Order: sequence, then structure tokens, then C-alpha cells
Amino acid sequence: KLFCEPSGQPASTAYGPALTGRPAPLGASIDADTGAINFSVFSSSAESVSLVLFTEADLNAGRATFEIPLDPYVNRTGDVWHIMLPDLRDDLLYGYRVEGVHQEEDKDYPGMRHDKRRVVLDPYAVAVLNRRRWGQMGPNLPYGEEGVLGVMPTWPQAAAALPAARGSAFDWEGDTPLNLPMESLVIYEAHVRGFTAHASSGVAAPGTYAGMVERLDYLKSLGVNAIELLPVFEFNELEYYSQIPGSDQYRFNFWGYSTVNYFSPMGRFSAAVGQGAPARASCDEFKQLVKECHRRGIEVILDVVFNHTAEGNERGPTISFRGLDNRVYYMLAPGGEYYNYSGCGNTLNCNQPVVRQFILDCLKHWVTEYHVDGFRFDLASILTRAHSAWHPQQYDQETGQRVAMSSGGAIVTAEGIMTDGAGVPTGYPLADPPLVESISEDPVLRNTKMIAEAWDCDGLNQVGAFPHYGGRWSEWNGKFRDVVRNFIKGTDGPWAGDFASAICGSPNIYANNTPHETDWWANNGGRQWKGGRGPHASINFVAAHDGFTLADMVAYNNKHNEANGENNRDGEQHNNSWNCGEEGPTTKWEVNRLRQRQMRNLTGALLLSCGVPMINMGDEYGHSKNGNNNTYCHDSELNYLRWDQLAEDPHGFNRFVRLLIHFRRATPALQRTTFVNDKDIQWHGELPNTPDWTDTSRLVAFTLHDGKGGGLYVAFNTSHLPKLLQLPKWGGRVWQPLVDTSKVAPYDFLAVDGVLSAEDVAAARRQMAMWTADHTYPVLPWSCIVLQSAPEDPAATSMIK
Amino acid sequence: FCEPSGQPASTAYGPALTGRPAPLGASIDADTGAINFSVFSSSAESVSLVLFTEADLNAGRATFEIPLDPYVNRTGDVWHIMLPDLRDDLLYGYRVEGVHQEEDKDYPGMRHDKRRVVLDPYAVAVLNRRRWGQMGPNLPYGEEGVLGVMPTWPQAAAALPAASAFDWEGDTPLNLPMESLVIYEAHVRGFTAHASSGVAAPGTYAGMVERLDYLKSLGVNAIELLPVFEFNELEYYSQIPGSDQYRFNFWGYSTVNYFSPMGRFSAAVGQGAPARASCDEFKQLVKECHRRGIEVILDVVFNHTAEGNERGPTISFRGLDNRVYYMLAPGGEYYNYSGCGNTLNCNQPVVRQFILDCLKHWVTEYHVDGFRFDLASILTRAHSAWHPQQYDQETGQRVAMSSGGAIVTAEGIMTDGAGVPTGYPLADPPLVESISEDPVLRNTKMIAEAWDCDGLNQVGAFPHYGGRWSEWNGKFRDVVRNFIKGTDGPWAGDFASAICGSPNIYANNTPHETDWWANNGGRQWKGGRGPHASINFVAAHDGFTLADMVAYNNKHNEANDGEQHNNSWNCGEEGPTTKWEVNRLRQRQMRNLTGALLLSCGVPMINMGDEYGHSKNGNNNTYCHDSELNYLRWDQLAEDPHGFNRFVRLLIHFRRATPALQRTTFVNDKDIQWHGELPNTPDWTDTSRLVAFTLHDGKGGGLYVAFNTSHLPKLLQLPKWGGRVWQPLVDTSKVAPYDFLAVDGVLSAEDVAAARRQMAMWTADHTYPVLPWSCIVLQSAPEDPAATSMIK
Ligand SMILES: *[C@@H]1O[C@H](CO)[C@@H](O[C@H]2O[C@H](CO)[C@@H](O[C@H]3O[C@H](CO)[C@@H](O[C@H]4O[C@H](CO)[C@@H](O[C@H]5O[C@H](CO)[C@@H](O[C@H]6O[C@H](CO)[C@@H](O[C@H]7O[C@H](CO)[C@@H](O)[C@H](O)[C@H]7O)[C@H](O)[C@H]6O)[C@H](O)[C@H]5O)[C@H](O)[C@H]4O)[C@H](O)[C@H]3O)[C@H](O)[C@H]2O)[C@H](O)[C@H]1O
Ligand SMILES: *[C@@H]1O[C@H](CO)[C@@H](O[C@H]2O[C@H](CO)[C@@H](O[C@H]3O[C@H](CO)[C@@H](O[C@H]4O[C@H](CO)[C@@H](O[C@H]5O[C@H](CO)[C@@H](O[C@H]6O[C@H](CO)[C@@H](O[C@H]7O[C@H](CO)[C@@H](O)[C@H](O)[C@H]7O)[C@H](O)[C@H]6O)[C@H](O)[C@H]5O)[C@H](O)[C@H]4O)[C@H](O)[C@H]3O)[C@H](O)[C@H]2O)[C@H](O)[C@H]1O
Ligand SMILES: OC[C@H]1O[C@H](O[C@H]2[C@H](O)[C@@H](O)[C@@H](O[C@H]3[C@H](O)[C@@H](O)[C@@H](O)O[C@@H]3CO)O[C@@H]2CO)[C@H](O)[C@@H](O)[C@@H]1O
Ligand SMILES: OC[C@H]1O[C@H](O[C@H]2[C@H](O)[C@@H](O)[C@@H](O[C@H]3[C@H](O)[C@@H](O)[C@@H](O)O[C@@H]3CO)O[C@@H]2CO)[C@H](O)[C@@H](O)[C@@H]1O
Ligand SMILES: OC[C@H]1O[C@H](O[C@H]2[C@H](O)[C@@H](O)[C@@H](O[C@H]3[C@H](O)[C@@H](O)[C@@H](O)O[C@@H]3CO)O[C@@H]2CO)[C@H](O)[C@@H](O)[C@@H]1O
Ligand SMILES: OC[C@H]1O[C@H](O)[C@H](O)[C@@H](O)[C@@H]1O
Repeated sequence: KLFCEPSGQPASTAYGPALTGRPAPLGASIDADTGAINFSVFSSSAESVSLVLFTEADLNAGRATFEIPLDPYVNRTGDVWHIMLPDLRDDLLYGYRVEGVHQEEDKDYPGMRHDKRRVVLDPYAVAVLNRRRWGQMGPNLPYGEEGVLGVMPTWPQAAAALPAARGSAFDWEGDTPLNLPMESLVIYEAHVRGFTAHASSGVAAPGTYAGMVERLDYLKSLGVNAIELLPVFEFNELEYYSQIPGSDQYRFNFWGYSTVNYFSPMGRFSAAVGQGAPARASCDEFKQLVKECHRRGIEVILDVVFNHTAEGNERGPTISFRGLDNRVYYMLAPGGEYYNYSGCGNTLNCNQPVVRQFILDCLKHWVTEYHVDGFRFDLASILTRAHSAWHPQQYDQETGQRVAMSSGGAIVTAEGIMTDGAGVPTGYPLADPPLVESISEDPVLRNTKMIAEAWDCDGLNQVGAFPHYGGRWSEWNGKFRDVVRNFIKGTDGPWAGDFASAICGSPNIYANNTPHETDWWANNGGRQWKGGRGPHASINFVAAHDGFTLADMVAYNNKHNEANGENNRDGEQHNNSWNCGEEGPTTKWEVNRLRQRQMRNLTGALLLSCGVPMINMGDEYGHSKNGNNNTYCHDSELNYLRWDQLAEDPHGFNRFVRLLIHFRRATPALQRTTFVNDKDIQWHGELPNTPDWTDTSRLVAFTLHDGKGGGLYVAFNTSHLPKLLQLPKWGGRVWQPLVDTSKVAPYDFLAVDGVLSAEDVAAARRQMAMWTADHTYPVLPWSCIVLQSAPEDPAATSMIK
Repeated sequence: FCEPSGQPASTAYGPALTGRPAPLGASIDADTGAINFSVFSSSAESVSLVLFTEADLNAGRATFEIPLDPYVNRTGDVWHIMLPDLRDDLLYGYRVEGVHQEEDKDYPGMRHDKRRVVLDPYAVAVLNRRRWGQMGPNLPYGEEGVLGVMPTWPQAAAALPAASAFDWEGDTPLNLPMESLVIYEAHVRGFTAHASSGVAAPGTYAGMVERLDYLKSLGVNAIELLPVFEFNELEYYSQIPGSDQYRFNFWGYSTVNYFSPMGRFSAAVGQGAPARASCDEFKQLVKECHRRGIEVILDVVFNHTAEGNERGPTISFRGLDNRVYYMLAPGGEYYNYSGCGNTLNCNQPVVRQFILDCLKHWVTEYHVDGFRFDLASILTRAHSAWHPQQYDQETGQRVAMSSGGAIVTAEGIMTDGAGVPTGYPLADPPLVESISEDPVLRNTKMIAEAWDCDGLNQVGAFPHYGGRWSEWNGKFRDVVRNFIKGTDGPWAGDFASAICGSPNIYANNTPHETDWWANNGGRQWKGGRGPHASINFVAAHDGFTLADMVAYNNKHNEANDGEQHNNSWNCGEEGPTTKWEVNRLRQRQMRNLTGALLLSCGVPMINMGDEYGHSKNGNNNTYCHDSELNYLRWDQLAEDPHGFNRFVRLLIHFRRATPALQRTTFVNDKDIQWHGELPNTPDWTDTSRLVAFTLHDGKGGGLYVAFNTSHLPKLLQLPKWGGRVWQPLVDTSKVAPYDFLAVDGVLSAEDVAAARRQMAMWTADHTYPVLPWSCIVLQSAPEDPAATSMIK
């Protein structure tokens, strides 16, 4: 009955005799009055659970240091196994050896995959230790043979770190989440390793959290106020380890979309872990990073991958969920086959109530413990899909043994199709997925920003209609990307009209609510989610870590992923790109000229649109992956911030981008929570108020008011020919040049900085005064301008100085 | 030895000697040191030499009078006397007695009056009134013994030769190749009269010297002076109803004496110095021009004199030999091809020789470099001849002759003695021939204003004697003015020709169907000349200012005549305005006209003031105004409110630095090519508003030039020259100083490089945007792909 009562297992050279303990909280926690360590882990299906303890030396030799088997009657309440250890030695790490049935051993129990030869990881582990250093192979052991822990050299035994002692807690120094209004954000999408891994970073600890801190100043000076980190939860970079043919380079799991543990920071991004620090060092190093971001005005948004795990399918390794309770954690068919909506091996059983709670807890854990500001949910559609349910295992009354069940205990239709227990066939996209409801409504998370990549690998696309619970979710707007890429490169079809919509924050998606005639989601489950949102629901992007780099969108018609080892079958097939006249690096002046313009024209579309822009690390200076549009597996300069190329800025593109960011941020009209109307914005062409929406259009142009008598004139000429634009006349006022991608840098962006003085800017405005007074502006093919309304001053046409 | 001629000595000289007829004028006998006086009159009966102290001259009174013996003191029609040991501070004239036609109708054309004392045509210096605008004395003119005509025309006298020659310090005329000239038409008083000039002696030869560095810095290498031969600025002295101000003869197109420099442009004469002081003041001016590589070209007026018609004053020729010196009908009426009252008898032999002697004088004595011939057509016309006077061998008295001795046809029409009707324009005028062939003048430039007031126009075919003559090209003016304002018609085509040095006017051997001169007297002159035959101008002292032809549709001459068809456009409003679009457009058009002028083959001339936007407030004939209308506004030049003076200055230097525009032969199709919005696709239609051309430098480089005269802007596809890109230099659509991208005190070489780079994407695309009513000049340069990287 009582938690303090000893449970029978004897003391050791490193702990007191075990006590009963408690179900809550899940994970390992410090008991407050005794100082002891309570362990709690869920499994509905395990027959036995042992807590396994390791020193690092023993961990590395594939052996346990101590084992404590839990009594199934004492050390268990419902489905939560638990035990407590006083005087536990700090140099020890922990896991669980879970015994039960496996389907390959007995057909009658499909979905069960217990294996006592493995020691599995606590899902709620605060920190994980296995391999200390990025890219370091696991130790050479006789894996597979009796008594040795670990799957293979690329998957050695891992273990969880004990909770920190009372009195030892992080000095936040009064740090808090920043809660910046969403519409005010400029998101930079970044990878922790790649941010400083290149020799040119010059940081003390390349490719780490601490390293990232040394170069955070550059981001603040760039004008960014949010950073979105690619997956930061423990993953195994050696999981795709193999040789690249034609090379001695080896491929890795670099990006990290394959999560081993969701509660622990990636240890092989921690400088301290590389230097031999205890496993929790990653925790405090990550905290430090978040503190440093916040000091600099930068929010932290974590890319989280709750739709599949590193365990893959049946052929993958057993490291956590599979060996604890495979039927609970993964989405399974009645035979035990893994659903593969992720396209990565398995699908997490998101709406199953234990799993739901896991995810809730996880998000609260990162917000509360690490002061994070938001999450970006990889393939978020899978979080809408209905789970697989199994009946609770029924045991024999007299015998105590295990009783087999109709359909293995899978809850099915009369036709055998799998079900969520509540009458919904497994996989069905729910209009009201209870996981998403809980995320949207949990008080701990109420000021936390949520962003959905609203699609998955089974062709489900929910953009415009992700279950958003009152405007509580924004979305990666891939239609924006497609529209901007198409319109800017110069293309027939609806792209001018669509581009104008993109510029306005895509009201055609988020405000409008009449669905496509053949779109099943929008006509059914998504129906109620279709309006009731603003332009800030749209995360706008032209490029991401996925797909072509900005520079490569203008240098490559086609992808070149041969080095990825899926023989070019991977990555986006339709990039809507144009090489500007020749594939890859060229010597032709005409083509390079054009690319310099196109890069800026695309950036202009991005930073001059309503909604919320996101920039892919590197795109702000011309970064190239040599035409590889899916560099998930390369630990090389293809995925690193080129501090050397940034400094060089050979055509002044970084200056242009920086300055446009700052300008965007100084322009309230661009940062809205409600959609612009005809008083806010007007559309033009070669003549004022005469836009071209035809299929052959190559021009979109508009005025944007500032509600103080001023505003901007913006134009995108996507023709192969130059044009003379007649500008709308605002009485008493004249348009003044600011942006012009026709001009060689620095005259492509007329604002004061280290390169152009106030005098230089005024001189450059006066030069054109005859043109602007005339309300006439010449534009180059494939070019972009931004002008500002100023009070007319007839003295502008007299001699300058 | 010259025999004594019998006249007594006096306090001022010794017993007179006979003297010689040569040289004409007053001169020093090399043998005795005596002053020899010589003077032509075939018609006179008596001639007395009259001498004046300055005091006596001022009081209308002669100090001495020496009657000449008609036998001993005369050889042929030349009267002469020598006076030894003459007080050199006296001045001289002649009292000439003879018949007058009003006192006797039998002698039409004779206008002797012995109450007058007339000036030596060959006078080296004249004294009459010492200061500009100074009224003559208030004498009882017309009464017995009082000399002078009225207060505006008091008695003049001529100075004697000096017995201390000027120090030229090796000065010679510069003999610059004609094709290298940029000419500045200027007026000696107007140049420094304005308070802002800040000179010691405003409005004088000495004052002009003090500001010549301005002209050198401007890049001008020839100055053409409005008439510096003595004239009477009080000829038109009269009050202007509007104002306090009086009307003058300001410009000076009404000469009193052709051999004397205008005394009232001399600071020294105005200060009481002897009359000769102006000779040295003028020599100093020429010397100082030459030190600065500036040539001196004199505007000369040999087609008429200040004596007007029969209602004007007898001061010189009329009283000496009216019949010789003036073009007369058989009743003694004054032909008036000049539109001024008289016509000088240019091709009669004594007259011819006078003009020639005059030109030689100014070249030899004053080191002048060239002449501009006012209404030069008049010098091509046949003169009027009269039989030599007949006297009774018995009585000695005059004999009347048939027709008054006029040499007429059977129908009574006047003739030149050799069968040509008086006034007929000659293919081979001996005066123009002599000018063209005389060795003294062989390296002297000659410029004809080849028309006159009876509608004779000879441009394209002035008798030029192997290209010895250039001409004011009035076609250029009209064409450039019409093309640049935007005007339907043949203007684009004519403008292209104007740019080529007007070969349609000077090398075109095919004359018009109707033009008499070209089909007859001028036929032999219709070719054999290069573009340097054409003196190009957009404006001159006559007509509208550059500024004003862009600000006024119609003239405004109330305060006074003046051109009626000006081909101007005010750019949207008459005169001054606050409308911004008008002022902007005027600023461009000033540059656009000046560009047409300075980017054309031939020889450009700039009218004083037009390099800073000088205005005459819409008055297009300011001949009678001694005021800031005709003064160089040093204050306004200093202000340069929209950088127009800078623009002009640079354009002039750039032109001098461009051999391709300074030619003695005409451009062919290898030299120049004609483009439009597309390369090699010009528009010659009646609605054309664009002319553009490439001009080779002979080294693989060259210029792209274009004038958009449309009201709409254009995009221009430039012609692609392999391995090369066009760089911006001139763009009249850019606000100064970016209208002219050249290094000076305002733009660094850094500034220029950066201005060029800005546009590297436009030029590499071979695409150039131009504003309406604008003009650009680009410069072919080797292609540098790195131009489009960061300027840095
Ligand atoms: C938003 O969303 C997406 C997705 O989240 C992001 O997309 C990017 O990231 C993706 C994931 O990184 C990436 O996809 C690529 O990887 C996945 C796998 O994660 C691939 O998925 C398919 O193919 C794999 C591999 O064929 C299948 O895996 C199954 O089979 C293998 C067995 O072949 C199992 O591997 C396991 O066992 C092997 C063998 O024992 C282990 O390898 C070991 O031995 C080898 C030699 O024999 C050695 O080479 C190796 O070093 C040893 O370790 C291995 O470690 C172990 O995992 C799997 O477990 C099993 O599931 C999948 O079933 C199948 O779906 C894709 O094809 C790849 O493209 C995307 O391209 C990225 O774009 C996106 O970025 C986000 O925005
Ligand atoms: C090249 O080509 C041309 C021409 O060379 C240049 O053109 C410019 O210069 C022109 C010449 O300066 C200028 O023309 C203007 O002036 C001329 C004359 O020089 C005019 O010619 C016509 O009209 C006049 C005036 O009616 C005629 O004059 C004749 O009659 C008058 C009147 O009697 C005579 O005047 C003489 O008599 C009176 C007697 O009392 C004297 O006046 C005095 O009393 C006045 C009051 O009662 C006082 O006010 C006055 O101050 C007193 O002195 C007068 O002084 C005296 O001379 C004339 O002698 C007699 O011939 C002409 O015959 C007739 O042809 C033009 O009409 C004028 O426009 C042009 O406008 C310029 O553009 C050009 O610049 C070059 O490219
Ligand atoms: O140069 C003359 C030509 O220019 C214009 O066509 C260009 C397009 O604007 C430009 O986007 C690109 O088109 C490519 C598509 O974007 C790409 O998806 C793929 O299909 O290849 C196309 C080119 O190979 O390039 C073309 C021209 O190269 C203009 O639209 C034409 O009308 C014009 O004749
Ligand atoms: O005026 C404010 C208005 O701006 C935006 O509307 C523009 C659209 O984005 C744009 O596509 C275009 O719409 C036209 C279609 O493209 C065309 O095919 C045809 O059907 O006509 C449509 C209407 O013109 O132009 C509109 C502006 O007229 C924004 O989307 C609006 O919500 C906003 O109110
Ligand atoms: O290219 C060398 C050539 O240039 C100049 O000739 C141009 C003329 O100046 C210009 O008027 C124009 O002539 C055209 C007429 O206006 C038109 O009405 C019709 O008759 O055709 C004419 C041309 O075909 O163009 C010519 C250039 O062709 C200049 O006159 C010469 O010095 C030189 O030979
Ligand atoms: O399912 C995968 C795909 O879904 C969506 O249709 C997106 O447009 C695409 O970018 C994404 O990768």
C-alpha cells in the first residue's frame, strides 16, 4: 500500500533497499522529503520490468552494473510500474529490461514486441548518454551474443541520466519567454551543427549549442527575431552511416528527422558532453542558448517530430517504445504491420490517450524547463489521424497465464479493418483530433506559438484548414512558395492573380471558406476550420531546408541528388525553378546578372507580403548545395553556414537582404492580424489602377498605405522585356526610390548604413527627381522596385549641394 | 624733297610742303619727320586741312585752317599736303567745298557742304566725346562758324601719328585650325558693365582683359567681338515711355570710322588720355586673348555707314565723295539693301581698296585673327558708276552732263560702268576675290553672314574662293530649334544633316528649282567645301536668348523689329512660372539645344550669356538697350542654380577633346550610323521624334548620342559592339551634377565610376531609358563583367 514501504529487493554498494514508490510523475524524479529517486514507467503489456543501472564504463562495454526486478504486485499501480531507491550513486545511469510476449514467438499476439535481451530507454528521460561525440562509432563489441547489450556498432546501448539534485538548478537570471506578437516575427530556420560547423565560424566549439551562442549576434544584426531549430531532441546521426560511392565521404542522419528520445536534448550538439561532462550538461547548455537568444530579442521555435520515431518498422532497432508497449505507441494494423504515413518506417499512435499525454507532457516540458517560445510540428496531419486500439490483455482466472483473443485482441470492423475503439477506422483524419484540441487549450501552452506543416506522405494536405481551435495555429504555406516561384520566374497561367493573393496574406486560403470541388479534407473534416483566421496564420516561405536553396532555385532546372544514395528518387520532383539560362555555375555574364536579380526578387516577394516570413539558413547570402534539393544526409559544407561567403558578399546580396528585413520590421502595414482591404491596398500595371490578371501577365504592382498620408509603391516585372511604369499620383507627393534590383549594389537598396551615407542616399534620390516628378519609372526585365511617398519638393531639381 | 606749297608757318608747324598721295591718311615722312596728309576726293573743288586743339574742338571751333592748292597739293583725285614739325597734340579734319544737288539739280548725287568738317576715312583714332553716354556740348549748331551738327553729333576730329611703339612681346595671330574653334560672340561693354563684374574699369577693353580667365576656363578658344570700330551710341538717343531708361545704339551696327577703335570702350580715353590711348588699350586686349589661346574675330559692317540716308549727318564719306562711296540711283537716291539708310558702294575701286586697307590694318596693326562680315551679300553686288566730272577748258567752270553723268542704260537704269546693273549680285566680286587672295590676309579667317534685307540669300554658295570663307548657317538654327521642341515635318532628317556639318547645304551640288542665285551666280560656289564652312548657332546677339526660346512663344519688344518666326516653345507657359513641370522641362531643353550645338560637325558659336541661362525677358532684338539685358550677369553665373553652366563648360571641353566632331571632310556611313528605338532603324517620317547615332573615334571606340524630342519616354535598344558596353556620360534627364558624369570640383573620379556601375545591368542589356525632351551621350568602353559585383 504505502510508497515509503520497502519492496524486498536488497541494498547494494551504491543504493539503499528499494521502496514501493509512486506512479506520478512519469519518469525519474527526486522524492522531496527523503531525497531519494522515484522511477516511473508505463507499460500495459509487460509481464516483468527490471530497472537496469550503468556506470559509463559498463555502458560502453555492453553490461549492466546492477539490476532490480520490480514486484508486479507492489512496484505497479494499474499500467504504471514504479520503484524508489535511496542513496543512489550519481555516476549511474538507468534503463528498463522489459519481458513479455513477442509475435514472431507467438502468432496469437500480433503487435507485441517485447524483448528481454534489450534495455529500453525511459521516454521521459531528462538526458540521454550513449556516444559522446558527433560521428563517433560505437564500441567494438560482440553484439548479439549472450549477455551483451546493444544492437550493433551504430546502435550501442544508451541510458538515461538521473535527475539533478535539490539545490542544483539553472540560473535563468530572470529570463522568460518573450511572447512576441506572431505578426511581428521574422523566422530564421537553422540547424545547430551547421550554424557553426564550418572552419570559418571561428567559434571555440564548432557545431554545438555553445558555438551557436558565439554567433547569435549576427542574427540580431540580420534583423531576425525568431530562430527555428531543426530537431534538437536526441537522435542518432549514425543511423544512415554508409559510404558515398565515388568518395570517402560517409552519409549520416544530419537533419535529425528521426527521434530516439523526445525529452532529452541532443547530446552530440553539446560541447560539454564532447568534453566528457555528465549527461545533464546538454540540458544546461541548451538553457544557456535560450537565455542568450532571449537577451537578443530572439524567440526559439523547435521543430518537433511526433509523427514517427527512430525505431523504424519491424526491421528497425528496439530502443524505447517498441520494447515497452508497441501496441500503445505505434499505429498498427491487425497483423501488427506498421502504418507508414510518415514515409519513414512507422507512425506514432498520436491520439491514443497514453501517447496523447506523452506529447502534451513533452511540449509542456520544453516550454517550462527550457523557456522555449513555439513548436513547428513535422507532418502535422498525422496528429489528426485516428489511432489503432487493442483490447486489454485478458489473463486466465484459475491458471494466471495469458489468454489469446479473437483477432489478437485488435478492435475491428466486421470486415476486419482496424479501429480506434470508438468506431473510427484507424488512420481516418479527424475534424476534432483530441491531441490537437489539448495542445490548443492547455494553459501551460496558451502563450506558446504552434505551427503545422499540415500534410503527410499519403497525399493528405490540410493547408487552409488544419484544426486550429480559434486561430491558435499557423501553417507552412506551400502554396505561397509555389506561387512566388512560378510568378517570379515568368510563367503563364494564374500566377499574377495568385501572387497578389500571396502578397495579401493568402486570404484566398485563410479567410475565404468555399472549398475545392474535389478536396475531400476541405469539404468534410476541415470544413469548420476554413475561415476565422488572419494573414498571420500563414507562414510564408520561398525556400526551406527541404528543397532547393534560394540560389539553386535560380541556377538549376532540375535536382541533382545522386550523392544521397536513393538514386535521385528522393526530394521534390517539381521545384518550379529556372536556371536563368544555363544549369549550374556559368561563365556567361547575362545569366549571372539575371540570378543576382532573381535572388532579390524572390526575397522581395517574401519580405514584402503580409503573413509571416521564414528564411532558410544561408539563403540570406547565396548559399548553394550544388543542385541537391534534399541534403538530409550530408555532414558537409552543403549544410553549413558559410561565414567565409557571408563576409565576402561579392554582389552585396547580404546587405540587400539585411536591409529589407529591417525595413519590413519598420513597416506596420506589412505586419497585420486582419486582411488588407481596398483602402489599404490598390493594384496597378504599366498604367495606374490597370493591373493585368490575364494568363500572359508578367506584372503585379501595388500601393500600400501607412494610414498617415504616406505609403509604398511596389512592383514586380517578370517579363523578359523592360517596361516604363506610370506611377499613381498622390496629390502633394512624389515617389522616392528605395529598392531597385536593376541597380548594382549598393544602389539596389538606398538606405543609410556603413556603405551609404545620408548624403549618398539624398544624392541618389535627387538624381531621379525628373523621372519621379514625372511619375515615370523604368524597370529592367525580371526586376523589382519599392518606392516611398514623400511630400513634393520642387527644389529637388536644382543642383545637388 | 617736297617743294614748299606756299602756305605760311604758324606757332604749331612749319611752312607747308606739297606732300605725296601715298599712303592715304595721315602718316610720318621718313625723310623730314613731317606729317604727310593724304585724302581722296574726285568730286571736291576745294579742300582745306583743319586742325583742332582739344579745347577748340569741344567749343565747335577750328584752331588752324590750311587751304590746299588744287595744282600742287593734289595728284589725280588724291589731295595731299605735308606739315613739318607739327605739334602732335592737335587733331585734324577736312573742310571740303564742291557742288550740292539741292543747290543745283544738274548734279544729282553730289552732297558737298563746306559748313562741315569731315573725318579722314583712314583715321587711326577718333576723338569726339570721351565717355560712354556723354552728351555733346550745347552749342548754337547751324550758325555761322560753329562746327558740329547737334548735341548727339558734335564735331569729331582724328588724332595724328605718334613719333614709342607698343610692346607685343612676340605676339602673333594664333592661326588655329578653323575646325578646332568654339566661338564666343561677345560685346565689349556688355561683358563687364554689370556691377557684379567687379572690375576696375567696367565696360571697357581694359575691363574685359580683367575677366578673360573666365572664357579660358569655359573652354572657348575664339571670341567674336560685336563692332569695335568707332560708332555713335547716341545715334538713337531717346526716352523709353515706360521708364527712366534711354535708348542707345548699344550693339554698334552703324560705323562712323572703320580704322579707329571705339573710343568709348577705352577706360583711358574716358579718363582724359590722348585719343591714341585706345589703340594701345585694344592691342593689350588682343595680346591678352592670345596669351590664353583665344583668337579675336571682329564683327565688321561694310554694307552701310552711320551717315544714314540724305536725312542723316554729314560726318565723312558723304561730304568727301558721295558718288564714289555710296550706292546711288541716277537721281542720287540711296539704295538701301542694308535696311539702315545707305548702302556702301562696295565694288567700286576706291571703295574696294578702302575696305581692303581696313582689313589689312586691323590684322597688321592689331593682330586680329578673323572677320565676320555683316550682311555679306552686299559685298557681292555691282556698284553705281558716274562719269568723271567735266570742266570747261575756257571757263574752268563745271559742265553739266547728260543724266547728271550717271552711267545708265538706254532705259535709264543705273550701271557699274562695265554693263552690269547697279545691285546685280556678282559671281566673281572683285572685293571678295581680293579679300580672299591678298597675302597679308591669307591666314585670316573670313565669315560671311550671307544674306541682306532685299531678300538675297547666298548660304551654301557665297563666293568663297577655294574654301576661304565660312558662313553663318541659319538653316542649322531653324532646324535645331524645330526638331528639339518637337515638331512635325522633315526636321529629323534635316537635323541629321545639321549634325553632319550640313552637307545638304555645302557639298550638295544640286540647287533648288526656284533659287536664282544657286542656279546662276552661285553655281560655281555650290561645292568644294567641308563642314568647317558651317558656323553653327542656336542663338546669336540677334533674336532670342537660349533661355528665352524655351520660355516664350512670342517676342516681347515693347521697350524698343526682331524676328517674327522664332520657332520657340515656352514649355507650357509664357515667361517666368512656378509650375514645376515647366521649369524642369526648360532646364532639360537648354541642355538639349546646347547638345545639338556642341555635338554637331561644323563650328559652333555661343552667344554671350547662353552658357548660364541669361534672359532678356523675351525681347528678341535688344540693340537699343544699355542695361542688364545685354550685360554678362556675373552674379547669375556664380549662382548656377541648376548646374547649367557646369554642364555647358564640360560639354565644351568634351567636344574639344573629341577629334571626331572637328572635321575638314564630311562623315560617311563608316563614320556615323543612324539608329532609333531599335539599332540601325532610324525614323525619318514627318511624325519622327527621335534621332540617334553612333560616331567612331577611329580606334575601336566612339559615342552613342540620342535626342528624344517626344512628349513620351522611350526605351532604347543600343547597338551591340563586340566586347564593348556603352557607359553613361551625358543624360539631360538627371539632376545636376549627374547630368554630366565627368571629374571636376563637384564629382570625384570615384563618384563617376560608381554612377557608371549603378547602370551596368541596363547597359550590359544594351537598354537605355530616356525621358521625354531629353538627350544622352554614351561612351563605348571595353566590357568588364565585374562591373555588376558590389561597387567596392
Ligand atoms: C518534415 O518531414 C519529413 C519526414 O519527417 C522530413 O524529411 C527528411 O528527413 C527524412 C528522414 O531523415 C528523409 O527520409 C530519408 O530517410 C528515411 C528513413 O528515416 C527513408 O525512409 C524509407 O527508407 C528507409 C531505409 O530504406 C526504410 O527504413 C526501414 O528499413 C531499414 C532497413 O533497411 C531500417 O533500418 C534499420 O536497420 C538497418 C539495417 O540493420 C540499420 O542500418 C545498419 O546497417 C547498414 C548496413 O547494412 C549500415 O549502413 C548502417 O550504418 C547500420 O546502422 C539502420 O541503422 C536501421 O535504421 C529502418 O529502421 C526501417 O524502418 C523506411 O521504412 C522507408 O520509409 C527515406 O527513404 C529517406 O529519404 C527525407 O528524405 C528528408 O527529406 C522533412 O525534412 C521535414 O520537413
Ligand atoms: C547684321 O545686320 C544688321 C544691320 O546691320 C544688324 O541689325 C541690328 O542693328 C541694326 C542697326 O543698328 C538695327 O536696326 C535699327 O536701326 C536702323 C538704322 O541704323 C533702322 O533703320 C531704319 O529706320 C531708321 C529710323 O527711322 C532710318 O533712319 C533714317 O532716318 C532717320 C530719322 O531721320 C535718320 O536719323 C538721323 O536723323 C535724326 C535727325 O534729327 C537724328 O536723331 C536726333 O534727333 C532725335 C529726336 O528727334 C533724337 O532722339 C536723337 O538722339 C538725335 O540724335 C539721328 O541721330 C540721325 O542719325 C537716319 O540717319 C536715316 O538713315 C533708316 O534709314 C531705316 O533703314 C532699323 O529700322 C532699326 O531696327 C537692328 O534692329 C539690329 O537688329 C544685325 O545685328 C547683324 O547681324
Ligand atoms: O527569352 C524569350 C522568352 O522569355 C520568356 O520565357 C522565359 C520564362 O520567363 C522563364 O521562366 C523560363 O521558362 C522556363 C520555365 O520557367 C521552366 O519551368 C521550364 O519549363 O523551362 C523554361 C525555359 O527553358 O525561360 C523562358 C525562356 O528561356 C517569355 O515568357 C517568352 O515568351 C520569351 O519568348
Ligand atoms: O483590393 C484589395 C483586395 O486585394 C486582393 O485581391 C486581388 C486578388 O488577390 C487578385 O488575384 C485579383 O483578383 C482577380 C483574379 O485574379 C482574376 O482571375 C479575376 O477573377 O478577377 C479577380 C478580381 O479582380 O485582384 C484582386 C483585387 O481586385 C485580395 O485578395 C483581396 O482579398 C482584397 O480585398
Ligand atoms: O550615313 C552617312 C550619311 O549621313 C547623313 O545622311 C542622312 C541624312 O542627313 C538624313 O536626312 C536622312 O535622309 C533621309 C531623308 O530624310 C528621307 O526623307 C529620305 O529621302 O531618305 C533619306 C535617307 O535614306 O538619312 C541620311 C542617312 O541615310 C548625311 O546626310 C551624310 O553626310 C552621310 O552620307
Ligand atoms: O506529402 C508531401 C507533400 O505534400 C504537399 O502536397 C506539399 O506541397 C509538398 O511540399 C509536400 O512535400
